[PDB]
Amino acid sequence: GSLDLRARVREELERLKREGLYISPKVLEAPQEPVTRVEGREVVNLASNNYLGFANHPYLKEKARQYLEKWGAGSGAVRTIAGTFTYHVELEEALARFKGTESALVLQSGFTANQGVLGALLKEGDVVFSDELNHASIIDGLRLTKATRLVFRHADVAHLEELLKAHDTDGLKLIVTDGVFSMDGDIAPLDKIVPLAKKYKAVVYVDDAHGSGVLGEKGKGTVHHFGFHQDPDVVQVATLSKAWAGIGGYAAGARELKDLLINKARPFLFSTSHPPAVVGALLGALELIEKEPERVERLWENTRYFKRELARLGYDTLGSQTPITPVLFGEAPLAFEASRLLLEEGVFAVGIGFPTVPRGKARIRNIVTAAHTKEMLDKALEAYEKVGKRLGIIR
Amino acid sequence: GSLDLRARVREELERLKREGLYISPKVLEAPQEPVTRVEGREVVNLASNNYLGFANHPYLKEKARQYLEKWGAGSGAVRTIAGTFTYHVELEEALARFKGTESALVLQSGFTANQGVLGALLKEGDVVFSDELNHASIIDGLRLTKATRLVFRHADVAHLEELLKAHDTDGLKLIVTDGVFSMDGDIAPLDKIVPLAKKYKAVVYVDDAHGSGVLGEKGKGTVHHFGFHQDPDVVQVATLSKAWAGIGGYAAGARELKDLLINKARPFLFSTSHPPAVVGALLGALELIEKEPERVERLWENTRYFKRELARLGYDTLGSQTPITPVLFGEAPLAFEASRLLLEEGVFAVGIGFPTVPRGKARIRNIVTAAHTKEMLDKALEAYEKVGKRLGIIR
Ligand SMILES: *Cc1c(COP(=O)(O)O)cnc(C)c1O
Ligand SMILES: *Cc1c(COP(=O)(O)O)cnc(C)c1O
Ligand code: NA
Repeated sequence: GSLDLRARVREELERLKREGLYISPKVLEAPQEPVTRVEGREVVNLASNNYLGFANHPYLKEKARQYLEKWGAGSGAVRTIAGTFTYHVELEEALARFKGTESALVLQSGFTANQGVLGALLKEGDVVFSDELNHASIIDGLRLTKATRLVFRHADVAHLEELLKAHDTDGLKLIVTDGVFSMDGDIAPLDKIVPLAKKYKAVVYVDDAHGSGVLGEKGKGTVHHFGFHQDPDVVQVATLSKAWAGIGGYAAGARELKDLLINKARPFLFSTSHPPAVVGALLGALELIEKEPERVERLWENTRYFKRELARLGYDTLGSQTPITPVLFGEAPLAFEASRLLLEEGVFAVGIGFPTVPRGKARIRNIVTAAHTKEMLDKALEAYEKVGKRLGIIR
Repeated sequence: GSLDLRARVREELERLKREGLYISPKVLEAPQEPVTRVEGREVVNLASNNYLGFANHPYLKEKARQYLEKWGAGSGAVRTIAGTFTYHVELEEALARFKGTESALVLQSGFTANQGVLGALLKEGDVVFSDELNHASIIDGLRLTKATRLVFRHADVAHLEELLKAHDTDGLKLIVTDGVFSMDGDIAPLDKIVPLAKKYKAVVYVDDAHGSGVLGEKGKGTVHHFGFHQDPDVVQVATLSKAWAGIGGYAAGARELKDLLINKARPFLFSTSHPPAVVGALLGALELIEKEPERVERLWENTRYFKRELARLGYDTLGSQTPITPVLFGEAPLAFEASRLLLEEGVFAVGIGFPTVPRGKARIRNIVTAAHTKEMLDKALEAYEKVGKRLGIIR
């Protein structure tokens, strides 16, 4: 007796509801901005990755307008056939210059960039050392390779060295980590990891989705912040969808790497290139961060202020260091309930559970941005005070 | 003694050059249109997926402009956190209505839509029956599941029935096929596959990247063309990047499938939603095909005109039933030589040979579009005449 479509779907949704993991996302009814509309109310938004306030900045929109009008709505092909236009190259040139790498290649997302670059680089016999809290896109990248996969305890460089001591290969050794961990907000210890990689002849792969536009001067990233951006055995991959407020992912490094990716990255070979309006906006984003580098200063001013007041109220921010400021709730239902209560106070910050974070490590991610005002952050803090007291998790 | 980054890149590029697989994409210098510029020359373009001539259409661009101005450059989040806006819902409503399915969900790409839907649906114990010529994105979707994978010979429903007789499960049986196969331009025999699925209590999964906007009334797709659009045990996945001339993929079907994907599809959970200008253009595309359904008629008129003159000259178009028009050259060298010679005549089309198709089945892939004129197709045909005569494959 084989299952029909509705019966498999129904069983899975029922399983998710019993495990307390089932979700009902909200619809935003105004632009992506530090205050927006949810369910018909003005809310302070701490749920987005809009770090630099670019998502609705008029300068990105004007550059997007220009490219849209001139080139059109769609590329109409994959990059390697008839999908590469002058505007793709212009962006790869500007991005390489910004990153201070020899080359940059843009892929259709951060999610697919991880599949493309890890797929292109890795072969049977290779050994990968993954931080246990690596983003899900990296797990999927690695599962499509025939590399041996090992996991080191989160940011635990003593444990990484033990595995480097114990697991040799004539092939590639790849140490893979988020630059900034999506849901934890802490920074990979590259100052220790990169030297450790040179000691054991390993290459380091940094997924810098939450470091790009955040860490380093003018937000050039985690690798740049630790000063390794010219190291040939360091490979950077990052989304253009967070601080840079568009879509796409990039890979940065030697021109030889770019050429291997153009030839081997499956998402690059088999998926349409990005359209004019998206590339125009990203060109605008790189121009704007050059004109207004004070946006990164402002982001970090708001962060230290907001993170300090949350700690002061008695909340566990998991040793987050970046504008990502998590509040642990443990069980997913408490995370959802806290979120619902915050929304009652006009504060939008979304409870997160398994898949996206571990079982019993459910949390609300708060992401502070350059465009938040003190008034907005104080409204959010006041709501975290009231909701925290009502739930008995603080004073 | 392990390999450094430069050494692995160098070895892979060297391998690709020796095996004749190394590629150097061309850069297009004008918009995606039936005539464009490549390498400083005007060409009749038969290399794009721009089936309805939407990629640079002023109606899609004006709708994109309107959404960009109103909503901005970026969504700034994944759909399940703070990335769903009014405009995503507007598109999923109009798309479901257009397809005549209960539900429609947009994902980051056609490529990732296959990973999301196959991942959400499939579990250990399930049995998948794949057409052997299924697109690469389906392979990657299936490799991330624990389903038992079986391959039936291309379009061979006798062979499918043998495997259906031999392999039962208490779980899901999923028959997976392209709707239109990229390489020979043939249509999945759904009129035989779907009855065969009802006989063995299987669900059918159709990747309709090359059927969406092409087959069915107003290009509602292969499944609609065979009349199975309201069947809950038929699941559609398709790119919005080809006929619809933007980016993204959709999943269309049963109302509860959407909700399972929102909760479980990894590409949906872990990749940023698409921005205003992309969604605005796709809204425009669906409105435009409603106002000008004669564009689908024109697409098919141009196809029959192009195929008729090739048959008359003595070329073999491999039984293609779609605007995808392969011209057999046999040996890969002769297919690449013909392609280069067509470009010399100002005609841009894609040579394909071994690896990508079998030994002795090399061809030039042409895609005819609604926006090609008789003048453009006559230029292409005249070049096929000259090149064919010079190579001694025709009179
Ligand atoms: C957000 C994120 C991605 C995916 O970026 P998209 O462009 O949204 O696919 C990948 N890796 C990490 C660590 C991320 O945080
Ligand atoms: C084009 C295509 C895809 C991928 O669509 P993208 O949106 O370009 O990623 C997937 N499957 C098939 C069969 C295709 O033809
Ligand atoms: Na207070």
